Amino acid sequence: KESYYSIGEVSKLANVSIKALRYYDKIDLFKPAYVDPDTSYRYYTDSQLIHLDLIKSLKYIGTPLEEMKKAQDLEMEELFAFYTEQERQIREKLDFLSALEQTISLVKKRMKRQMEYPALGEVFVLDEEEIRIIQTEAEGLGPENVLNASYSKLKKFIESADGFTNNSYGATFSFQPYTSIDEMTYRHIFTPVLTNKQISSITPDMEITTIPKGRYACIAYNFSPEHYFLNLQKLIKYIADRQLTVVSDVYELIIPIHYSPKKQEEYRVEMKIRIL
Amino acid sequence: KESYYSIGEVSKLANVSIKALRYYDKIDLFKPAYVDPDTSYRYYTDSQLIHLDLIKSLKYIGTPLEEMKKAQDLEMEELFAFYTEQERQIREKLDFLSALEQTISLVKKRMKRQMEYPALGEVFVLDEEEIRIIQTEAEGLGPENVLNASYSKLKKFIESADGFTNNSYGATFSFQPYTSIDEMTYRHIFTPVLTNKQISSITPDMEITTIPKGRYACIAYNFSPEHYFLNLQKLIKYIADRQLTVVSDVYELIIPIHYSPKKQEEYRVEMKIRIL
DNA sequence: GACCCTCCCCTTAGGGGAGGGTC
DNA sequence: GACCCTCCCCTTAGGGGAGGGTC
Ligand SMILES: Cc1cc(N)c2ccccc2n1
Ligand SMILES: Cc1cc(N)c2ccccc2n1
Repeated sequence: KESYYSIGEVSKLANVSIKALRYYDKIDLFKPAYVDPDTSYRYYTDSQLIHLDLIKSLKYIGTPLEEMKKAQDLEMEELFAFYTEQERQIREKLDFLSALEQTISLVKKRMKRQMEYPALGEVFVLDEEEIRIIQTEAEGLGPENVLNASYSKLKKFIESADGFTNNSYGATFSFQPYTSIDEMTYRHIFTPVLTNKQISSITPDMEITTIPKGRYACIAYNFSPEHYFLNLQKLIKYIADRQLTVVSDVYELIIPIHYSPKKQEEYRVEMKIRIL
Repeated sequence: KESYYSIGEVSKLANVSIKALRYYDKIDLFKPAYVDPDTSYRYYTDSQLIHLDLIKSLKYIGTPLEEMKKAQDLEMEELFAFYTEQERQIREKLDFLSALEQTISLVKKRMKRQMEYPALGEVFVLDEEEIRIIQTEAEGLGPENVLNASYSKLKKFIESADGFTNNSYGATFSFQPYTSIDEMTYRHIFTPVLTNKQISSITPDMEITTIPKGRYACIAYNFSPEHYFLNLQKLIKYIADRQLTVVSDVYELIIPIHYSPKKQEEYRVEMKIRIL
């Protein structure tokens, strides 16, 4: 009243950066009442300070500045609706996070399983919770020529639903007394889901289906072309010896141990199978 | 296996932009296995595709890329903890929104009151819910020289707690048969709070206190220097006529109607007072 | 001494464009 | 024809810096 405010003065009492203000001047969001054409100084009336209440608030909810310009104009009738807009926008940014917390929280649950694990190369027998998965016909792939490009479509579907990618790759094959590895080929190959959001439009060549709750003879180890077969052998034997009775395929699960493109690639296999 | 992937090829099956990949090459986050020194083409092995699982996932939770570099290196023991990091980070980005939804939702509740309001210039008598506020000693300000710079400290406190600014300015003064306006000066001046988050460190010269639930003779109108006094008059009269009995100060509340720096400034006053 | 000014280079994570050179 | 390349200008909302000119 009866004098102007310098930008310092405004900044201080309005709690807003000098550089901030200058920018708002620049974009024609908030201009000083008067610019000294001699010194180019910016001066501000007490009246206009009120405009900042909005600019501040709108900022704190993080609406864009170009958006604020369209905002300040409209009067209350509409300003309400606008807020109601933000309100919904929030509730969704909020539904999105609430998803993540769950996803991460489960993804974690699954790494712990990997780490805290009885012992390698031996055949543990244990009780497992069910695991939801997306499957597909193997169309004659084997461990010899399987290839993670082979997973692309499943991945496209998972990532659209989970936003995470599967951090394990699976296949299944019939339990036989296999005498070689070239003897074996996969039946239907698969990857775990984490989310219950619909797969947007599932084609009839994926299959949503599960690895069921039940008793599993399973062996787990780090990968090497050689050990792969030999550990499988341990398994076949373990059953035959104990005269156990299988009721599924063998489920095989490849998991990376690090994603560093610098250390030499290292994978952890798990091969499970259901028995009574 | 036994051939490379072109960037197109990778992009398609990994569902990631060609431009995206090129960038990851540029930052040394994800390099092609091999660059043709003749054509500068980028070629990729099937092996390395696995690195994208992380890069993709990490992206979807929106960790920075420079941060991803530090991530891929560490092995599971730590990768867990890292996630546990994100987990907490989310829960807070989430506590922040959950605040907003509430804040906006109440801020809205209060605009509706403004709009849906019985009638202007007349004296309505009504029942009011309590309103929490921050007060301060008026130190001799009147409607004549009051000035919204006068509000700066309260605002600094509110904005630190609510993140919104008060979109109304208040004062109180003693109920007298005032014969002029120069006769009047404010007692303790104030602004509404919306949040229950502590004011970080409140100085002993603010006061958290309320406008209490109770019966209010109140009049509301658009502002003009002139009407201000005259509407107040209506009020004093209304009481005196009905022989009512006041139990508070008059509470006065200035609210902007638009924040457009283009339309001429327009404010809505409300003056309330408590009676039995 | 304290305050304000106008350039000017920078920070994410790429998208959209030329304009060649190869599939 | 289809695919890939390397510059190059751009998008938020300013912060941090010169290097003058005024308080
Ligand atoms: C990515 C991947 C997935 C498999 N299931 C696999 C099996 C045997 C050997 C190499 C393999 N690679
Ligand atoms: C910002 C503001 C706040 C008030 N309470 C007020 C009172 C009378 C006249 C002008 C005023 N301006």
